[PDB]
Amino acid sequence: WTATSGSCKGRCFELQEVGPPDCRCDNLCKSYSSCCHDFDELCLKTARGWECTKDRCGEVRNEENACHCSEDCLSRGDCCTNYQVVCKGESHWVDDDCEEIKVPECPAGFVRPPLIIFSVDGFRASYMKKGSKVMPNIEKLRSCGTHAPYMRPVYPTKTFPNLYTLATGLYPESHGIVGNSMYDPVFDASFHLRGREKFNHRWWGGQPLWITATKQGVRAGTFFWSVSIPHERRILTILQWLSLPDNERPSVYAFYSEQPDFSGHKYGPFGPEMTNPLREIDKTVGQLMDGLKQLRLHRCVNVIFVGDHGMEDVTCDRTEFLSNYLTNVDDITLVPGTLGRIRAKSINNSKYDPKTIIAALTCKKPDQHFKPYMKQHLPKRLHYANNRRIEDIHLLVDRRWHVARKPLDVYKKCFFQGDHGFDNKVNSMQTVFVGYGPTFKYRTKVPPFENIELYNVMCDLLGLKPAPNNGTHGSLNHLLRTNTFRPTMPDEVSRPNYPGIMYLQSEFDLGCTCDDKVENKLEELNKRLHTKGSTKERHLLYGRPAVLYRTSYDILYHTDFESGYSEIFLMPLWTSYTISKQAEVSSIPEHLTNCVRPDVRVSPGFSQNCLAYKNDKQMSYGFLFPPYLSSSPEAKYDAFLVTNMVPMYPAFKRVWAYFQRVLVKKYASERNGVNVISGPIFDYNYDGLRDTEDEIKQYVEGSSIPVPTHYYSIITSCLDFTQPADKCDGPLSVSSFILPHRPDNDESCNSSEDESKWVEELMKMHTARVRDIEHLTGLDFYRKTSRSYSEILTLKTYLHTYESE
Ligand SMILES: *[C@@H]1O[C@H](CO)[C@@H](O[C@@H]2O[C@H](CO)[C@@H](O[C@@H]3O[C@H](CO[C@H]4O[C@H](CO)[C@@H](O)[C@H](O[C@H]5O[C@H](CO)[C@@H](O)[C@H](O)[C@@H]5O[C@H]5O[C@H](CO)[C@@H](O)[C@H](O)[C@@H]5O)[C@@H]4O)[C@@H](O)[C@H](O[C@H]4O[C@H](CO)[C@@H](O)[C@H](O)[C@@H]4O[C@H]4O[C@H](CO)[C@@H](O)[C@H](O)[C@@H]4O)[C@@H]3O)[C@H](O)[C@H]2NC(C)=O)[C@H](O)[C@H]1NC(C)=O
Ligand SMILES: NC(=O)N1CCCc2c(n(Cc3cccc(OC(F)(F)F)c3)c3ccccc23)C1
Ligand SMILES: [Ca+2]
Ligand SMILES: [Ca+2]
Ligand SMILES: [Cl-]
Ligand SMILES: [K+]
Ligand code: NA
Ligand SMILES: [Zn+2]
Repeated sequence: WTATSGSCKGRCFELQEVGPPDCRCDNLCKSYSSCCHDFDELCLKTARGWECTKDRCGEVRNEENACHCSEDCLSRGDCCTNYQVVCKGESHWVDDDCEEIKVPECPAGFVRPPLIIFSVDGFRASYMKKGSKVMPNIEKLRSCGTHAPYMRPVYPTKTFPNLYTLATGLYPESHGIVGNSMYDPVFDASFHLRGREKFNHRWWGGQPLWITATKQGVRAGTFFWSVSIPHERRILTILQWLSLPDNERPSVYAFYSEQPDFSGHKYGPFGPEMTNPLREIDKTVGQLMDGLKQLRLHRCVNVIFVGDHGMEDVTCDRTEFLSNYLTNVDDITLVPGTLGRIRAKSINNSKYDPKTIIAALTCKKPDQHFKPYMKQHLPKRLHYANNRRIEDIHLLVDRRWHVARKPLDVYKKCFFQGDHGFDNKVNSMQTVFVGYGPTFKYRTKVPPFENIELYNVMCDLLGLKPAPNNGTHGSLNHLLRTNTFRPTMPDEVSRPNYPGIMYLQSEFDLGCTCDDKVENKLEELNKRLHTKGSTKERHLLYGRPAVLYRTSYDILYHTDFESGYSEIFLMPLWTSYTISKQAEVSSIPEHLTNCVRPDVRVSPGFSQNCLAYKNDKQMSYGFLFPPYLSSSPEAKYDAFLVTNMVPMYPAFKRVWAYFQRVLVKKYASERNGVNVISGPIFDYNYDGLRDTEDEIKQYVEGSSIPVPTHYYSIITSCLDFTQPADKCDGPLSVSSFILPHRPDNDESCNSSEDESKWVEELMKMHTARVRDIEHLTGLDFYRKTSRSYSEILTLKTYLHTYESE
C-alpha cells in the first residue's frame, strides 16, 4: 500500500528512497506504483520541450518549463543543455577539437573525477563503423578517448545477465541472473522481465558497483530509471545532481537507453529504420556532453559508453520446433528462443528422463540448427553451469535461429526481425566500449576484452576496492592513464621435488611391457644431462607454472619435454614442450605400439599401471607429450614413460591423436614454432575450479587413477612471427582450449568422417583463455618472461574466437 497523498515538492528524483506507505519521488517510484500524486506535475515537466531558442534567452524564470533559459539557470543547475550555445554564443561539445585531458580539470570541491556510465541496449559493435556518419558525438568520444574494436558480452547475450555482469564483474552463474527468465527450484519462484518478482533482492547475488561505492563512502546516483521517464529528463536529472553541494553530490551515475535494441528487434540489426534510433542516441550523448561543458565538467568526468550485447537477424520462419523431435513434448517446460533450457513440466512425473530427451535431440536432422548439451558439457568458456537456476538440459542455438516447443508458441503468443542471446563469441553479439576522460588514455585503441573486466576498472576510476569477482584485476591497466592497479604474482604454495633415479625396473609390477631392451660414453653423458634439465630452457619458455595449492609433485626432465608430475593424481598436472617450425613428425614404430615403460624416478606406488587399463573395458590411455614429435628415435622412448600417460576414452583418442599428430605441427609451421603446455582438468562439480581429490566421481576401473573431465593445451608463440617461439624478444601470442573428455563424439555430428572434417571445429568450439585453465587447475602460468605483469594478465584473458572480421 502507498498513501500517495504526500508531496514531491523539493523532492524530485531524491536519492534515498523513503519507506512505505509514505509516497516516493525517486526515479523508480513509477515502477512500484508508488509516486506521490504530484510527481508528474512537479518532476516530469515537459512545457516548451528540451531546447533553448533565440527568443527564450534571458527569459523570466518560469518554473513550469522542462528546462530553463533564464539568466539564473546556470547556478540553479537547470538550463536546457543547449543554453550556452543558443544564448551565450558557445559551441556544441562535438564541434570543439579534441584536446588531450592530461589532468582532471574539475570545479573546486570535487574530491575525484565523477564517473558517468552511458549504457546502450543492443548496440552492436559494428555500428561504431557502420553508423559513424550519423553519430558524430559518439564518434568523437570514440576517436578522442580509449576504445576497443568490440567488447565481448557474457552468455546468454541478453540484457539482464549482461547489465548485472557489468555491475558486479561476475559470471551470470555466480551473480544469479542467468537469463531474462528464470525458475529457482529452492525458492519455487519465477523471475520474469514483466512483473514484480524481479524486484525481490533474493535473485540478485554478488555486489554491484552502486553498493560497492556506498559501502566505501562514495555516493552513487540511482542507476535505474522507470521506463516512462524520457531520455532528456534522465540527462537533465544527472546534470542537476552534479550541481548538488559537495557533501550531497554523487560521484557515480548511470544512464540507460532501451535503444537501439527496441528498434533492432522490429527491423533487424541493419534495417533502414535503424538510422534514426542511432541518430537519436547520438543526440542524447550530445546533450550530456553540452551539459557537462556548461557545468565546466567536460574535462573532469570520466564517461563510459558501453553496450550490453549486439543484435542478429532472426525471423519467425527460422524456428526449430521440439515437437518435430520429441514424442513427449507436453511433459517438458522449455525456456525458448535464442537458447533453450529444458526441465520436466512436473516433478511428480518419474517417467521423465533427460538421457532420452538429449538423444532424441542429437544430430536428428541434417542441418539441425541447435545442439543439445547437459550443462556440464557446454564449452567451459561460457561458464554457464554452476547455478540451480540453470536447467540440466541446454540447447545452444545457431546464430539467426530460434528454438520453440511447438509451432503454436510462435503464432499464438512475422513480428520481429532481430534478436540476441546466442553464444557470446558470435560476431553479431559483440558490443561496444569507449572510455573518455582524464583517467582514460588519449586517442588509444585497445584490444577486445570481456565485459566481466569492467567492474574492476570502474572501481579503479572511483578509488574503490572491488568485491571478489571474475575479472582479472590489472588485465585492463592499458586502458588507463593513471589509477592503475599493480598486482603482484600469487605466491607458489607447493614446491616441486626433483627426483633422480631411485627404483630398479624389477620393483615395478604394473603389468606394463615395452620392447626396449636393446643396449656408449658419448651418448651416456648426454642422456644424463637431459634428465637433469639441460634442454629445459628450450621446452619451458616462460618458467615452470606455479602450483597454488598444497600438494605433492615432481618435476621430471626429458630431452623433448618437461613435466610436473602429481603423486596424488598419478599423472602430470602439466607437460611443457616446444616444437620449432623445422620439427619433423614421425610415427610410433611397430615394436613400440603398446609400449609403456616404468619411470625409475617415481615410485611404483605413485605410478599408474597398465593392468587397470586392460581391465577397464571403456577406458584406454594417451600421452601428454606426443610420441610423434620426438626429436630422435632414442628420445622417443621417453614419450612412453608411465609418467607421461593419461586416461583417455577411445572416442576422445581420435580427437587427441589428430591434435598431436597433425595440428601441433600445423601450428608450428604457421606460427613459427610453438610452445605447448598440456594437461588434465578435473571439474566434476562444474564450478570452473580445480577439484580436490574427494570430488572425483570416476576412476580407471579397480584403481586410484582419477579420470579427467577435460584436457587442456596452452599454445604460445611470438606475436612477431618473424621470430621463432624459442627466441622471441617481445609480446607473446596465445591460443588455448579445454576439450571435454567424453566417451562418445555425439557432440560432433560429422564424427563418422575423417578427423580432418570435424576435430578442429570441435577444438574451436572449446577455445579457452589461459585464465580459465588457471581456475580449473590451480596453476599460474607465464611466471618468467621479460614482459610486464599487466601485459601478461591481458594475455592470460585473451580468447582466440575463430570468428571472421
Ligand atoms: C567468479 O567469482 C566469484 C566471486 O569470487 C567466485 O565465487 C565464489 O567462490 C567461492 C568458492 O566456490 C565461494 O566461497 C564459499 O562461500 C560460502 C558462503 O557463501 C555466501 O556468502 C558470500 C559472501 O557474501 C556470498 O557471495 C554467497 O553468494 C552466493 O549464494 C547466494 C545465495 O545462494 C547467491 O545469491 C549468490 O548469487 C551466490 O551464489 C553463487 O555461489 C554459490 C556458492 O557460494 C553457488 O552455490 C551458486 O550456484 C552461485 O554460483 C553466499 O551467500 C561458504 O559457504 C563456502 O565455504 C565452504 O567451503 C569452505 C572451504 O573454504 C569450508 O570452510 C566449509 O566447509 C564450507 O563448506 C560447507 O558447505 C558445503 C556446501 O553446502 C558443504 O558441502 C560442506 O559440508 C560445508 O557445510 C565457500 O567459502 C563464494 O561464495 C563465491 N562467491 C560468489 C558471489 O559466487 C567464483 O568461484 C568465480 N568463478 C570462477 C570460474 O573463477
Ligand atoms: N529501467 C532501467 O533503468 N534499466 C532497464 C532494465 C535493465 C537494467 C538496468 N540496469 C541499470 C543499469 C543502467 C546502466 C548501466 C548499468 O550497468 C552498470 F551498473 F554496470 F553500470 C546498469 C540494470 C542492472 C542490472 C540488471 C538489469 C538492469 C537499466
Ligand atoms: Ca539488452
Ligand atoms: Ca570443481
Ligand atoms: Cl533467458
Ligand atoms: K581399456
Ligand atoms: Na558424432
Ligand atoms: Zn533485446
